[PDB]
Order: sequence, then C-alpha cells, then structure tokens
Amino acid sequence: LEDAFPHLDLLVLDLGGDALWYPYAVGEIQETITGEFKEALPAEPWTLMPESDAQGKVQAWHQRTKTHGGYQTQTLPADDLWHIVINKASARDEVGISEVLRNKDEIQAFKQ
Amino acid sequence: ASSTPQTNVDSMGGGDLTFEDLRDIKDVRDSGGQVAQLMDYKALLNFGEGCEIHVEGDDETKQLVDGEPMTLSEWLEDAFPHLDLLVLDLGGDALWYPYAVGEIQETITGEFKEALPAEPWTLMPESDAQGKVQAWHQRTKTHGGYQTQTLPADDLWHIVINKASARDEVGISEVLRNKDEIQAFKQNEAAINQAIELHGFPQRHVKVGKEDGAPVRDNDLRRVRTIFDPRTTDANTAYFTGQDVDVETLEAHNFDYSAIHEMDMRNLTTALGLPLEAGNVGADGLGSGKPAELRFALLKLAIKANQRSFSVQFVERVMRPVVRDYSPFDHEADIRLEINDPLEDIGEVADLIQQVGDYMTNEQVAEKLDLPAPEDDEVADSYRSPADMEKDEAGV
Amino acid sequence: LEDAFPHLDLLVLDLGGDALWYPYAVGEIQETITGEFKEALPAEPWTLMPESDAQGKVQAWHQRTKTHGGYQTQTLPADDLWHIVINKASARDEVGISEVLRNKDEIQAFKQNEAAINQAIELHGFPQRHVKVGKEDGAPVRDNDLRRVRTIFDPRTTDANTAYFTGQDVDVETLEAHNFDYSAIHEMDMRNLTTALGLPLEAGNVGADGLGSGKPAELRFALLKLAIKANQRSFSVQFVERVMRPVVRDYSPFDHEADIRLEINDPLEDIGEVADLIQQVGDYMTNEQVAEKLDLPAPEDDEVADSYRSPADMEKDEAGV
Amino acid sequence: NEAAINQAIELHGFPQRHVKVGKEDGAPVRDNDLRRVRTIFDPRTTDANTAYFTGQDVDVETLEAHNFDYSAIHEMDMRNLTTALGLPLEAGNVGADGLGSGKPAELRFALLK
Amino acid sequence: LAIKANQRSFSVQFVERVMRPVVRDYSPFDHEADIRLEINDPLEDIGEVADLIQQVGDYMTNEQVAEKLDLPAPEDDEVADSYRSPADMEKDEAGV
Ligand SMILES: [Mg+2]
Repeated sequence: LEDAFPHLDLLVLDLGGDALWYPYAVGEIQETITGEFKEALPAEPWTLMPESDAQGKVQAWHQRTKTHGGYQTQTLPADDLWHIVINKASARDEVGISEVLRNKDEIQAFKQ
Repeated sequence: ASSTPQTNVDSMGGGDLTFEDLRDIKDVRDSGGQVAQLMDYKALLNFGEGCEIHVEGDDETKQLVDGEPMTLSEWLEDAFPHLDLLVLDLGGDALWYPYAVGEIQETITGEFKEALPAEPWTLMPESDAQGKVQAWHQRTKTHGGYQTQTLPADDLWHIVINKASARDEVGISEVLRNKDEIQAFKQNEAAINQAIELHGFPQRHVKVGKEDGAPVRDNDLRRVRTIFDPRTTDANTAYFTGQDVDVETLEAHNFDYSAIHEMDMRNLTTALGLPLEAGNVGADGLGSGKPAELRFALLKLAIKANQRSFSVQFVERVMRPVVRDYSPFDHEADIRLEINDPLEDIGEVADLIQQVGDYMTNEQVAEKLDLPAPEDDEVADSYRSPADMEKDEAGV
Repeated sequence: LEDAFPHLDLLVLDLGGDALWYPYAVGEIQETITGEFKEALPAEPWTLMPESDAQGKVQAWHQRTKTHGGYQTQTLPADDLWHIVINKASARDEVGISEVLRNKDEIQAFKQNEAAINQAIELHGFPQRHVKVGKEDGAPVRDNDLRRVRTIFDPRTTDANTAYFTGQDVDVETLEAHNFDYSAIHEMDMRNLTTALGLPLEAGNVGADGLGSGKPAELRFALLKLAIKANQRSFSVQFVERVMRPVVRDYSPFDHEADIRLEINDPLEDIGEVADLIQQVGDYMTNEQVAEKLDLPAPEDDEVADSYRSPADMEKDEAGV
Repeated sequence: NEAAINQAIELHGFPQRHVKVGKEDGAPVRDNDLRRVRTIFDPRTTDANTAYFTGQDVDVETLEAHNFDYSAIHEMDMRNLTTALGLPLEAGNVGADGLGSGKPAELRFALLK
Repeated sequence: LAIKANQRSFSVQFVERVMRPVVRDYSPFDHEADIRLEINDPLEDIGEVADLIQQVGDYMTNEQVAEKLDLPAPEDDEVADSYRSPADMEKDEAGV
C-alpha cells in the first residue's frame, strides 16, 4: 500500500481540502497500460455533480467543463468514480453540504 | 406488585409535535452560523472523543465463530467497526432532535450489515396509553410532493437523550425547547448588522445656501453632488468654496455592539448548557481558580449524564438484539459501551500513576493510560510495574 | 442488588432531579410476568398527589392525566407506590416542598427583568435617525411631504457610505443609544436567582470581586458541598428504606434487615488531592481503604487488602523471598 | 430595601421615551391628537432600526436611566443581615476589600469556627 | 475534537472507497484485511509526549513508546515487545 500510494500526504491534503470546501471530493482509479495501478486521480469537484436513486445512493455522475468559450457535458457511471463526503446532512446523505454555500451569508456579510 | 404500569402516562389522542416542527429543527441545523456551530460543539463534547466496548467475563465467552476463536467483545468490534462515527451521528441527532432513529440491515446471506440511521426529521412516533412507541410514521419529499408510510416499531430502534420524564419515550428537542433564545439571538444579530451599516460609519452631509438666504432646488443640488461625490473623491481631495457651502458630518454614533453581542452569546450559551467560552466570549473572575473548577465540573457532569443515557439505550436497543439475532453468543451478557471523556488530561493521569501506581494492578494502569492491557495475565494482575518485573526476572 | 438495579446511576439522577424540582419523586415496583423483579418505575410527579391521614402519613395517591382533550382521574393505594422527599417543612412532613413553588417570586422577578432588558435593548441599545424638515417658524410640512423625504433617507436602501446633499432647512438628527447598565441588572438578577436556588454565583456565568480566591472561595464551595451531602443522605436513606429493602424482602433469598447503604459520589472531588493524601498518610491506611478513596476495585487477596504497606511493596518483598 | 431596589430598577433602571408635540407657545395639542402620535411612536411596534421623519414641532426626548448604586445598597443590606445572623459576609455572595487575605481572614474564619 | 471527527470521516471513506478496491483489483493480498489510515494530530506537542514517557514509560512496551514518539519500532521483536528501555536491555546484555 505504501508503494501503491507513495504521495498519500499530498493526496490527503488535496482531497480533504476539496471535501471541506465542496460537498465532496471525487476522482478516478487510473491504470498503467500494462494494467497495474497508476494512481487515484482527483477530478475537479466544481465540474461534477451526482445523480441519486430513491434510497439516495449515487448512480451516475454528470460533468460540465469549459472549452473554447462553450461547455462540454458528459455522464459517467458511479461504478468507476469514487467520492468522499466530510460534511453530511444525515448519515444517509451521499451528496453532502458545502460549508461555503452553508455559510454564504456570513461570507458576504464579512466581504461587504 | 404488578406486571403492567398502573400509573397513567399523561398523553394519548392529543388535544406531540408535527413534521413541520421536525423540519424547523432541520432548518436551524442547516442554516449555519453561530447557533449551528454551538450545537455542533455540544455534539463533539458529548460524543466526539470515541468509544470502547467492555464485556464483563469476556474471556469466558471464547467460542469458534467461523473456524476462529472470538470473544463477544471481539465479535462486537467486528459487527460495529465504525462505532465512533455512528456514536457521533446518533448522539448529535439525539441532542438536536427528540430522538435518534434507525434500522437493522442484513446482508443478502442474512448476516448483520449495519445499524442504519434514518433521517430524524422525516419520522415521528405513534404511542400507546402507557407511552410506548407502537408505530413510526414517515414523511419524505420526492418530485415536488410528499410520500408517507407507516412502519411497525418492531424493526426500527430509537434513542432519547432529552426526556420530559423517566417514562417519556418520545423526548424533547433542545432546539424547540430553546426556540425563543435562538430567535432572540438571531434577531439581535440582524439588528446589530443593520445598525453598524447606518451608524458605525461617518456620512457626509453637504448643506448649500445661506440660512434665511436664497432657496436651493433639486437640480442645483445635482451639480453640488457631482463636486462632492464620495465615489470620485480621494483621501487628499481639497475643497474650495464660498461662505454659503457647509460641509458637515453625520458622525459614527456610539453604541456598544460588543456588549450586546456578549449578552446575546451569554443568553444562548447558558440556554444550550455550554460554558460562555464556547461562544468566543470571555468573562472577568470566571477564568481562574475554584470559579473555573465549578463551571468545567458542571460541563463534565452534563456530558457524563448524556453519555450514560446514550450508552444504556444503544446497548439495550441496538447491540443486544444484534447479539441475539446474528450471533452464537449469549445476549444476556454484561455489555457496556463507554464514551470517552473529551476533557481528560493525560498529564494529570500520569501524575496520578506516579503518586499511587503502587496500589493499581498493571491492567488498571493500562485502562487509565488508554493502552492495551499486558498480554501476560500474571503481569496484568500484579501491582508492581511490568518493567520492574522484567528487571527482576532478568536479574534472576 | 447490582443485578436487580443495573442502571441505578440513571434512576438516581431522574428521581433525585424530580425530588429537587417537585415536592416528591414517586413510582411503582414492577414484576416480570414470571413474578421476578423488573424495575422501579418512576411515575410523572406532576400527575400524582398524596392524600394524608391525621398524623401526616400518606394513605392514597390521586392521579390526574391528560388524554383525548380531557383528563382521566384515578386513586391508587399507598401500599404499592413508593415516594422520596428531599425538601421538607419538618421531619414529620411526608408531602414536602417544591423549591420552584417556594422561590416562585424570584423566578418570575428574574423572567420579568430579563424581558424588560430585551425590550429596552430593542428601543434604546441602538441609535435611530430623526430627519427634521422645514425651518423653525417656517412653512409647515405635511404627511405627504414627509413621504418623499422618507424615500430619500430610508435606512433600508441606505448604504454605509451614502452622502446627503441638502438645503439649510433639512436637519439630520440622531436619537443616540441611551446608556443603561443592562450588565449590572443581569448580574443582580442572576445573584438573586442563584442565591435563592442555593447555587454559587459562578453557576450563572457571573463573576464577583474578592470571592474567587482564598478563604472566601473555600467557604462558599464548602457550603455547596455541605448542601450536596445533606440532599444525598436524605435521598440515600429513603431509597434504601422505601425501594431497596421491600425489593430484597419480596423478590430475594437474602435478609432484608442487613446494613444496605447507597452512597452517591461527591461531584467536586479532586483525585490529585486524594493522591497527595495517599502519599502523605498511606502508611496508616489498609490497602482496601486506599482502594476505596482512590475509587478502585479492592485487592482480590484478603491479606493484601487488609495490610497497611503497598501491594507493590508486598510483591517486591515476596519476590525477594 | 430589596423590594425598594426592585421597584426603583423598574422605574429608573431603563430609559423611557418622551415624545413632546407642538411648538412652545404654539397651538395646543389635545388627547385625541396625542393618540395618533402614540400610534406612530409605539414602542410595541417599533424595531431597533426604525427612522423618524418629522416637522420641527415634534421633539423626541428621553427620560434617561437615572444612576443609583443598587449594588452598594445590596452590599450594605447583605453586610447588615450576615453580621446580624453571625455568618461571614462571603456567605451572602458579597466580597470585601482587605478582608479576603492574611490575618484578617484568619480571624473571621476562626470566629465562625 | 472537530479535527478528529473530520479525520475519521475521511479515513474510513478513503479506505473503503479507494484503498480496498485497489487491494481487490491490483494486488495479491486479501482486501478484507484491517486497513486503517490515520491522519496525524496537527497540534500535538512532542515535549508533552516525552514528559508522559518519563512518568509512565515503565508501563509501555517499546513499540508503544516508538508509536507515541513517531519513531520506527525496534527491529528486534523481543526488544519491541518488552517493557523496559531498549538502552536498559543493552546495558544489561553488555553487563552479562
Ligand atoms: Mg427670495
């Protein structure tokens, strides 16, 4: 595991930072061409949103990204992404709460 | 005596709280700001330091679970791996809401999966003449409307920290209880913010014309507004005028918003049972000596009471049913869940162990010091240090 | 008894809390269907009141409880309930005093002064803007005229750095925040309430000069500890007599006339001070006395428990032997 | 003295609003006229950040909170009562200068014992 | 306390959703093993830990001392498992 995740300190700070700012940290598992493990690749959390079933489990991920003055869109299955939620509404919440959007009023009050 | 309560229990058939009231608790909890952070701090003090499972006579329980020897404690630790997270989630819910409520979940194979917390604002209990919960009524949002369902109380479990009485199976929300202090705080906060905008900053007043002189009209003031516009003014602008232009200041008008904040925070913290210090507010004479000892003692006593209430109900309503239904072990065993003291100082424990370690078995020392007890039973059971036994054994 | 009453810590806090709020704590003994002891079941003390004979002993219990928008009433014999009284008029009083009904005046005085402070902060804690329009002895200004001025100076649309341009006959005046010492009124109210309820002032998040240190502090905390002991002893005695001994008599093979004691722990005990004591005078204490003071299980071995020198010192001498 | 302090705090511990209507030596204002002014300045319906627009002949005066040392009166009352009942002053939640320390403290606690 | 709660929430989910799938899919090892990710305490004082080790080190195995002190554990198992200091074991082995 230490050989598989050599730079886990940096990854923990990146993902943990994302999960405090955003509702989730989210990313992929990447492979070498030979099919050995390359890395856990963090995705950009502002680009991705989850689609959930009736019991609140994430089934698909919807991505919007800027290119050439427009936006590309794609949908990805939940089967090959992974995600982490620090701030939850309830123990059943897989989508989570942004501390920024939660405290948006205090943030704008401060700035004003 | 008798096998049924012969005293009555003061509620059936109504004239206790609605789904709308349950969603008011949700709104306070998700609205953020200072109220939400204080009640989160309360949840962390009560439940955030984590857990430990004790079984009395645990070694006697040694049994092959699945071709491997386990004790009941070892089985329970495998059954509930993330009990620290569950304790904080359920404990937080039971402080905010009247209850924490949830299911038992099974793998398809029929082995135990988890105790699954439900969303407490979605569920309300239906109770009999003696106040026992017979059914649970759930309301949940989907597709711009509400689904409803009734579940029997036979396959849910629930935990109440805040009781009206020792017979109350429904409980009290601290948020709905202290709703007046919460709104009083929020209203005074809004009042201070609005007052700072109007009164915290000086404002320029330009008066044009001579007193008892020629009248100045609106179009005239438009040209003066252009000359004295704060938008285009810089720090070292100089003004040249005739005698009949007066530049006046609406001053910053003094009010002690700090004192109003301290009062609001004191009212709110005392109402929620936290010390004033949790609100980022200090007080004279209270920070030191026996005054400090008393207030931090009062806090630790409140934490112990909440912890014990939770421990007992969790063991009785979650763990014992799981041991009965999914385990080879005896469900009548002495299971205890202890929740750690958040304000424990290991330096004070270490001082105690130096002073009176000569009276403690090595396992009693290891328990206080939060370590695995010695592997060797005679070493665990003896009074002198394991290192002192080693140097004497090595000498011999 | 420990098996009969597993969660006695919770029961003690529930009943003891009730007996401080209410005149009494009251409840039933309950049986499993098989006839073994189930629990002591606290009743709701606001639902029950005692009926007493000429010598003040409770003969019957009268219960009133809400259901279906009305009240059920029933009478129960005193033979199968039990009750505990902390606050008494006299040592013959079996009915007791509510501290809340006793101190009702201080409670309502506190609440009224609190409400008054809150209302006074709303009116007087913040400056208010007073725009005065017209010349003194000038033309009169009417309500419709003031509506247009109100639009110019509206606090709702004003920002922090708004500038005002006027003729000479508009005056922007201020109702200042009018100073009153709400902090001192709060301290007085909290002092009155805490002293009435017997708590030290520090319990109310209020401090006081000269009281926080030295022999002044020692006295007030000693007074608090004495009050706690008295309440604890009263509860301990009555719980053993009215709950535990009947349970031992009716559901147990043991003798009910034994010396049962319930001790309730001291909330303000410092283990560091106990440890200091054990260093200084441990040479005069049996190992069981040390274990009791230090809140440990006593030694398993009787001669080790009964001896005066440390169990570790006995082990190193047995090891030397 | 306790009842006197309580009554005095209600009357004098809080500021009160005095709206004066009309010009001095001006037109007289009658009770029915003041009822409409009362409706405008009602402390019940007022909020903290209300603003007032008037002509020159409305004066919003304040009865200030009038200073008295109720703390000192309480200390005096408590000193009298505690000394009469033979308790130290500290039993009454009241402190005193110089008495909290040294041989002064030793004497009073010795007298109690 | 707030830091501990966030750390445990992250740790648990990272092991379950990232590490265990990787152990399953790309590794010869058993994915059902007891993996833990601990995230270090930012406000820990090593002086306080060193004070504690002086006072109650006589009750700690050498590996427990090494864990608290953020060192590699002793290479020799009986040295790691024993209670008295590795230096005290050495001076007794040397005396012998
Ligand atoms: Mg003219």
